[PDB]
Amino acid sequence: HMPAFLSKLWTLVEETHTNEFITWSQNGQSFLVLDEQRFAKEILPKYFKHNNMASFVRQLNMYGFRKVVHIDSGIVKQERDGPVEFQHPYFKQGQDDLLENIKRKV
Amino acid sequence: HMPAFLSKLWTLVEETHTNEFITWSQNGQSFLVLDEQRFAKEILPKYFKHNNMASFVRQLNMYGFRKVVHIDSGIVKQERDGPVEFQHPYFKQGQDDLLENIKRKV
DNA sequence: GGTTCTAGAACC
DNA sequence: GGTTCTAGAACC
Repeated sequence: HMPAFLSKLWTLVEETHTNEFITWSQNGQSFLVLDEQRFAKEILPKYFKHNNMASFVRQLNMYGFRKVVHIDSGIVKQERDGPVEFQHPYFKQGQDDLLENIKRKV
Repeated sequence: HMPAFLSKLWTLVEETHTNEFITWSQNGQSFLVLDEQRFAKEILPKYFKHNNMASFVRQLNMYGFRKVVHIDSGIVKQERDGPVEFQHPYFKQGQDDLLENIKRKV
């Protein structure tokens, strides 16, 4: 049976009504958390038994997800935090059959 | 010369105008972050070159601070996150002479 | 030294 | 398995 974390993550990303906060990236190769602070306080506790981004991120890394790092190539944008993007080779828009390949690290 | 992190942490805690966000606990044995989300976005970047609670906490642990853990002894308070308290034996209200005993772990 | 990303371990 | 707290390592 699919781990709850992955089922819930898929649901979160795929669901349109959460797309202000968490959504597929534009080519469906990763997912975005667009408003980390409101995602954590308003969305996480509806799905998990916490409201901590750090605990969500710990689960992402536990299941092999990696952060897509965004650098400041140019002007420093202090006004805007760089959304927050995570990727797994087997977490892909339109490819729910691949989810079974994702494994918890221990 | 005192590490910038410790100088800035002392300043943050001691300064009255930041006390909505970060302040001594009531017996001066620890410090409190009362509004983690606004502390991180409004206060951290005035002092450090980031606005991430996780990066602040990493520095706390790097210098030997530990979280004072708060358990739900009774009713679950989902509406209210449990402020956030950190302690170091040598970080103490009215005892700035002790700060020199705090050491970075590597 | 400071910041970021990820993971080990304890606790649940 | 999930959540929390802390630390190793890479990058700056």
